[PDB]
Amino acid sequence: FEPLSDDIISYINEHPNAGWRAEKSNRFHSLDDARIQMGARREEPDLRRTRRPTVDHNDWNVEIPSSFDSRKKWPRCKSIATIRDQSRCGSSWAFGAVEAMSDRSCIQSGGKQNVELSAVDLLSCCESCGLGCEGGILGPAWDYWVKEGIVTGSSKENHAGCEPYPFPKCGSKIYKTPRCKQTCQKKYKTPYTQDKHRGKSSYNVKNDEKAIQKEIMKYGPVEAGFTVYEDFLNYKSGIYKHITGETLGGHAIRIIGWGVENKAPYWLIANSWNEDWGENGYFRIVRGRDECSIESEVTAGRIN
Repeated sequence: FEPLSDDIISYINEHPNAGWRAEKSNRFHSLDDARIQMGARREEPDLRRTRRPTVDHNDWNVEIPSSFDSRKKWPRCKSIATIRDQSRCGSSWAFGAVEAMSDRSCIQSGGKQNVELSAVDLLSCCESCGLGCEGGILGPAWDYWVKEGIVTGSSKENHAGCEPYPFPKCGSKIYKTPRCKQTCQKKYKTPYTQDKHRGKSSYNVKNDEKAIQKEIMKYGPVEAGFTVYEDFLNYKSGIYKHITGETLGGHAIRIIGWGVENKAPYWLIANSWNEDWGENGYFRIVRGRDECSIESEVTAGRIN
């Protein structure tokens, strides 16, 4: 099937037991449109393995609930329910990171901190993280948060904090990574170096369902990567699994919990294509099967 065609949509909607529903995309008009709006690549297996530890929470013998929603456990951390838009910049690697990091800053401090970390700062300033708007790597984003820190910064539309996103929420423009500045916006009086929020640790989470589950419910939303196939471009609702189409590359998102619908287990994930995309900004995807490698590259860290 041609991607984003009436025909691929029809195939999906007539497919027995797809588990999800396709709709004409309101964001992508070509394969090119979507290629630019992603931005994750697997970390080299050895480097990933040797740069930070791998947590499994084996030694924590807790009951895992059949469903969990970070928004429910920590309702007063507003960032958890905040959906961002990456624009036409392949920076989902940075977005996934700063989102979960903002979550955890609130969660792991009992709400004493409540902050929006600047996407542009991580994607512009992190050299070891990859190619900025041309795609990136999860692990080094978190190592960076620890070593260097990330400043405050809202969406373009909000104009808040040190470095708000310089690209607007959804033309044909292809955004080039901005140069790393170490200055805030004129109006934001707190100086850049002071404005740095640092993590105390970063780690891989074992490619293991239970391990990912324990990590989220205790420490908050995690970042993860997955492979996007052509059918994903027309996902609107339901529990995604790959049915047809080939790889378009990798994408990084934020897993905020999980559950089960009509006997089918899923992860609940915030995407970075604004609140009009998918299920009010979120999407669900098969859990426990390593679907599209969603469970392969989970990445996080803590502030204490």
